Amino acid sequence: DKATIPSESPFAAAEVADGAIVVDIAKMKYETPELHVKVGDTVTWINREAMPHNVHFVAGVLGEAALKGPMMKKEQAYSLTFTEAGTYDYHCTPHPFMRGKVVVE
Ligand SMILES: [Cu+2]
Repeated sequence: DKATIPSESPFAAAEVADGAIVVDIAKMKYETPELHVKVGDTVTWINREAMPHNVHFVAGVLGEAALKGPMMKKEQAYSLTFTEAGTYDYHCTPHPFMRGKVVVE
């Protein structure tokens, strides 16, 4: 698989690690819709609004199966550690017009 999941459950925004590469979600948008990180980096999305959101990668892009992350409520977070270079598109399952990508280099 090209990503590791540190926590299968969402966790509190206060529990996000110190060296965290944060993407905020607010106003029905991923605030950094094109993020560039390097191999081995953990990206953490934090939902800043009351409407629940997640990140969903379809099958074949991070692994054989789709990775449909858990719904994050307000001030909850979810992390993915990327282990292989490439461009990984994602969207929000209930809100497919919300789209972003992680370019791992
Ligand atoms: Cu959403």
